[PDB]
Amino acid sequence: EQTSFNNPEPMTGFEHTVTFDFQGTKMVIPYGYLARYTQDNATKWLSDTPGQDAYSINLIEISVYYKKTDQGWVLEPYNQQNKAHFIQFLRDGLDSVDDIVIRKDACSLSTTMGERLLTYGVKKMPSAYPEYEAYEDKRHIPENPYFHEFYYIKKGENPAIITHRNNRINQTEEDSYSTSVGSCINGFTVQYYPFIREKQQLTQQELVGYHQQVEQLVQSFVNN
Ligand code: NA
Repeated sequence: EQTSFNNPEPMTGFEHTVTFDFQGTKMVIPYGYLARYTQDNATKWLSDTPGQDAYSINLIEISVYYKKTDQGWVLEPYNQQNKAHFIQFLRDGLDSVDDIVIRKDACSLSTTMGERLLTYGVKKMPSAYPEYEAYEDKRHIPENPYFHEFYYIKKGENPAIITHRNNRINQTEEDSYSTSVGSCINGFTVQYYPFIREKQQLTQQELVGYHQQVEQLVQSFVNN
């Protein structure tokens, strides 16, 4: 197989697509979601290669810019309005651009994760979305009064586990929350650390909202 970077810098991110193949299963991705697959300060972008039906891969790593709006947070491909955020990201990773890793594998999220959490002393709490079970870990650590973690677990056809935790361990430090998401969407595994520049505690609505956008996005790639 041969790689090509024949596409221009995007204006919207939707002007071209690239076709990928996971052992026969195709995914067609608007090229603005592929900022890591570029050359020369994001002036040459990955393109379908003549004579090759698809890029045969084991994983795809898309990159999305996340942005606050009046209607929530939204995810964007590279475009002329947000490009400076991607340029910073490509230099040192230090901007509001998240990576989402897509593979094609059988789901291995536990259908009994919540039961396990209960056995560990993590407690169930009310959920804003009935299809998610919510849990809060407030277990006591004498040396770490800041220990605090949340889980939001979805089952169904496309299960997901969202973990949101305070990374602060001392008193001079500030609160610094981070998030992990593991999920299975339409036969794919989709794993990511969203909101990478946010240190503030995020609500269930912010976290589930992001994941709903990711589910729609990944599904749009196999609608083609
Ligand atoms: Na690659």
